[PDB]
Amino acid sequence: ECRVLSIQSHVVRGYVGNRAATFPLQVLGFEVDAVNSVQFSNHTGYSHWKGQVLNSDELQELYDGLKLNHVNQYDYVLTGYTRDKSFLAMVVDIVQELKQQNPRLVYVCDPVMGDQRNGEGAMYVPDDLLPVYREKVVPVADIITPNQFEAELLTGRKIHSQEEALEVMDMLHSMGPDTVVITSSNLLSPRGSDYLMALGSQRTRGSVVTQRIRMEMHKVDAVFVGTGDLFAAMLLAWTHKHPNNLKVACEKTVSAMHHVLQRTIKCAKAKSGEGVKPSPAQLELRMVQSKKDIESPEIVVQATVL
Amino acid sequence: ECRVLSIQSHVVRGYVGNRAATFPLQVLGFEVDAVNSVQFSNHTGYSHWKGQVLNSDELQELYDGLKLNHVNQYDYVLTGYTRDKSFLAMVVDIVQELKQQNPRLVYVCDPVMGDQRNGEGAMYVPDDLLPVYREKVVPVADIITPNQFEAELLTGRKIHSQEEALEVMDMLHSMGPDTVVITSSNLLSPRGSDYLMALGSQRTRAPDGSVVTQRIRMEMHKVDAVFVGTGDLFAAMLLAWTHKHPNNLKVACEKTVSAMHHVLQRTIKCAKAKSGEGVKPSPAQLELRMVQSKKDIESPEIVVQATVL
Repeated sequence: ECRVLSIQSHVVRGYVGNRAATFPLQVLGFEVDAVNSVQFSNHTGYSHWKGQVLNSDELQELYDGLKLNHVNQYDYVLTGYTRDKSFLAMVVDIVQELKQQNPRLVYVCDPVMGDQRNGEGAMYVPDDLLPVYREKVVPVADIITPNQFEAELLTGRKIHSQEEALEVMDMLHSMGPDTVVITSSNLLSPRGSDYLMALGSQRTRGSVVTQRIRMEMHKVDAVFVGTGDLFAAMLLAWTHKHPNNLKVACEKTVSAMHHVLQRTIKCAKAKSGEGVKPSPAQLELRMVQSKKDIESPEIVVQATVL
Repeated sequence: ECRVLSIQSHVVRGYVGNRAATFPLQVLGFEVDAVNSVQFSNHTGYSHWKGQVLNSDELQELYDGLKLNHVNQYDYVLTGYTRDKSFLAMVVDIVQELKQQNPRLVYVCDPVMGDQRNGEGAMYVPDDLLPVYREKVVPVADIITPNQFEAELLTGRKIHSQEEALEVMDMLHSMGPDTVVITSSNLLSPRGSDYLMALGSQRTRAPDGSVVTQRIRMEMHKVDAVFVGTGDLFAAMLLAWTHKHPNNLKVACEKTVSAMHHVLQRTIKCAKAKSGEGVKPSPAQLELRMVQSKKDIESPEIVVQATVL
């Protein structure tokens, strides 16, 4: 039995934050405890949204409830989008304390910054969260999934090539996490300009061996919300099943991603009128219908070892 | 695609309310939209619990959000434990508006009253709720799943035998719902004292004005332990199986109750193993083994037969 504490947004309709992470982890066999950092009607890709936010004091009370009952034993912690630095600082305190009674606990973190759509009713992540991610979060995180933009902010460097990316990833390793994945970048894939390139690095174990990989997936003709949340949740699951093989973990995670996205776009175009661009409501991830692909994804991508 | 609006409690750890209802419906293939009426660390069966509650205004804000985006189209609405009358009344306004939008919408309601353990940090359900359930909720509900106590309160009549239970179910049908399932009762089952007896009734009105009523009885062997969230899990699976078997309450209930049996057997086996020999499992150890029961929820092997009355 593996127990995950996931602290992310909750939307009534659709998939983002905890909605995008819970179902996948459950069908894969993980026990998921979900703290909903906010509760909104839907994500920010729609024209309207309403809801309420949970403050750091409220998050503390919920955790204390678990502590008072002596049920605060976790194997994993999972976090993502946050637009509140005080909330984030509270998350760090909770993780450190959890790692105290279980030094084997793995903290998976997606350090979201910028203007990514989300389920917390925000248009942007405050610039002041950067120092908190750099100095408090990353140092205690074991697996991080920054996109290029985020990897550059965290290291103060700019990536202009594949070589600089590996250097940036090494710096991230020195900051703390043994597994780093740059989920997307603007690096032109040598396979074509329509493929999105992803890079992965894993320090295993006197000399620590580093396993580096690169992957490429063809872009999809649409804008989706919650894909970063789904990606991190499935990577958690597969790295747990393949602890020393980042290659297989990523191939399964990226393949699953492909199956869900393809089914989603196909359904969206079928529900929209002819020659009409699908709306955000029509583009919600087809989560429930992709159950089998999530459980056992047909491999459609091959990672090359660098 | 069948879309369900489920308005129930949320707990960080464990299974009760929306936590007990969501996963099962999703694995059965339903699109579940979940409004969390509260958010607590765990259910009220533990010695401690902390959390926040939503008032009726906050429920209205969330629904207005769906309405403003024109995505307030549902096939089902599902509610359970509710501790405040204002919230319950708001739920009724929502159901009525959605039924205007879709006349085929089915409202599944578990009218929890009394002192049932919950995820809403309540010790008891206020009496001021009974009037609302009788006059506002039940009349717009299509499927209701009260226990014996709740059926008696709703109709104002006590049940002393199987026959009276059927009369009470007929009274509930007259109040509104075409499908009524009394989930548990204090009635002595033919099979033996170690069996739990549940009764179901589905009323269908024919074109010529005649009425056909399917009445069934089900007996499940008891499990010696106190579980929480079983009523929520029951209502959610009943919703899925009646959808697949719209005119066959017998098959819908056999599948639902059978799935319950598989989930509870796996749960009690794991609880006893964790507590050790001679020690009674604690509420933390008795949390439903939801995730591990995926296959049994998806296609439960039939272990109980409904007797047609």
